[PDB]
Amino acid sequence: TEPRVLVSEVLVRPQSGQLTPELETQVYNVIRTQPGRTTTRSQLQEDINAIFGTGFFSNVQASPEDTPLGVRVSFIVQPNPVLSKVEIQANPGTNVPSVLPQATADEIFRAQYGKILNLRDLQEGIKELTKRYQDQGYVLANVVGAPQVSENGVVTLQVAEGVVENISVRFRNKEGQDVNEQGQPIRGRTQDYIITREVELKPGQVFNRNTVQKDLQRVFGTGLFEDVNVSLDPGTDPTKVNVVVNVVERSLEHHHH
Repeated sequence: TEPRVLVSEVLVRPQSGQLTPELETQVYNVIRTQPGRTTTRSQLQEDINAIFGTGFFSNVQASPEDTPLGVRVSFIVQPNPVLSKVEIQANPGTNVPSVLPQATADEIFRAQYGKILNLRDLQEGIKELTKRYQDQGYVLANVVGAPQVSENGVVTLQVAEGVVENISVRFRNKEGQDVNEQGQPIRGRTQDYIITREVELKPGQVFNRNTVQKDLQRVFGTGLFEDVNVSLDPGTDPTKVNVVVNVVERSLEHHHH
């Protein structure tokens, strides 16, 4: 149980600078603190979050001051700067450049340029971005952390694109298992090299499922296996991935059909 108090007045102020009439309105749309209604700290916290959630602010505060008619609650808000540009920072810190053209950030975010940074609109664009990656089969591609915002108005998106750390080969049976029905570990009559030399993917490249599927087709093209697929594990470095090429060796019966 926490104290409940009657609200006297509500005001909305800039923390610093001035506050456009439009932002002021944004704040009054989403708050529920109201002259004549009681509030508690919890309800003020809910209003602060509603304010953040509009997307236009970098800090938000509620300062209440006691008066004979009740508390006068001031929401003190700091608007976001205007968006100069959205910068994409690929595969940090690794020498792997973006697998993506540089006109991409600007292609996606520009219609937002020269205006107050709205984290709602930013995220709708990050959504278009991650879709560029996937459309090109970079299926692991992923914005990491939260967007960093400069006084200048420059958003830095970190993107972990799917850098591969290790590739290995694992033999199973048709059933999916890696021990035989007597508990012995399955291993290969085929040397690892016969598989990996058919695979273009290497540690240090960004995982691409179209490229990797072609690799799998090419391993399969050797005639040596019944099944070929790839599976992924998170890396020792968790930004990265480990790739496993899983292979079911061809039975003498399978060669006969």
